[PDB]
Amino acid sequence: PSIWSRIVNFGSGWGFWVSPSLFITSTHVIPQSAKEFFGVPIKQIQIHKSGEFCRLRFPKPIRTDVTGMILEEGAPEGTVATLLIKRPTGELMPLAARMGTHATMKIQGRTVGGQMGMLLTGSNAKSMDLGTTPGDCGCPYIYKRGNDYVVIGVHTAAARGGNTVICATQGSEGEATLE
Amino acid sequence: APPSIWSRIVNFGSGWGFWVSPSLFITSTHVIPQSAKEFFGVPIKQIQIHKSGEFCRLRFPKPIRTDVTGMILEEGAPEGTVATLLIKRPTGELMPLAARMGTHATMKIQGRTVGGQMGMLLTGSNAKSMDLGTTPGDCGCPYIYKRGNDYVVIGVHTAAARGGNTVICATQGSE
Repeated sequence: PSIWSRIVNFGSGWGFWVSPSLFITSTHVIPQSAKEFFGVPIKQIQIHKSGEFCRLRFPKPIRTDVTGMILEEGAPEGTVATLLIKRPTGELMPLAARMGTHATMKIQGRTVGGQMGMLLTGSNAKSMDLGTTPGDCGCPYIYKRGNDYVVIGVHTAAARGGNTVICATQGSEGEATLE
Repeated sequence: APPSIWSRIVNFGSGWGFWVSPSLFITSTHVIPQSAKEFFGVPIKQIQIHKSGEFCRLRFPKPIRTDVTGMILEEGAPEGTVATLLIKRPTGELMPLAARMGTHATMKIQGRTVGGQMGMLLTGSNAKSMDLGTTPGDCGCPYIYKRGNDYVVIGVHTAAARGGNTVICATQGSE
């Protein structure tokens, strides 16, 4: 099956099926108060919210047609990852983005954390087919390792110019404390 | 890309074609049905067929697509322009692929000599990819970009290089 089949509507945004039981999305697109997800009661779902990242594990497999997939935390700096954007009009937009350091961004009255990236379309990211839109939150960032696909996070925010984007990852890594 | 631009893209032979005006139809010479005798119900004798490299222009005697207007056609695009390859798939999906346009050149692809304006896909993946790139049978899809407030077509897809993000856009002229 196609990889785009793993990207489904969820709340006000999108979500990605990493496996028949694992489903990742952005936190600010989840329904604020719901009773069930994909026919499963909320109490029977293992839900982990780490910053803007959100993961859902189900007690029984849901999407039995997809296979397991690698979910790393970010990508090496300089990697040209791909954001897979789905629009409600039916279009599929693979947008390339060079990934940089992890960072926080001041947006609205708050701050949003994740790995920073810059789209390769440059200033042309103001166009609708060359950049992101707030409705694309939850769409996945992936890149190819060998002959396999690796998802590193989901779209959560973009800067005022639209060129710089933020990828929500499983969590930030602090430096160790030895002995 | 409004729904009108997408409606101008139609199936044609081995690939796709683009209605520039109600009477003009551009496509790639690679996807032409060679053993045909009628295009859109019109015999071949009545249609002006002009081939510039892999680019193919068809001028019909009577208007065929009366629902479309006339849009601008450019003999290539300025270097560095970020255009959009509008791919339609038989699954019904729409796939706009961003591509940075470069210089005109000629390559040898699968034993065929193909000339045109070269571009590089900004999709992160190689130009030959089912889920993220182009496939055989995507030829004829147009390259579109917005100059000021006019959507213009610079050419049609005719070839994708193996092992890289390079694509060839057949244009009507070198300038």
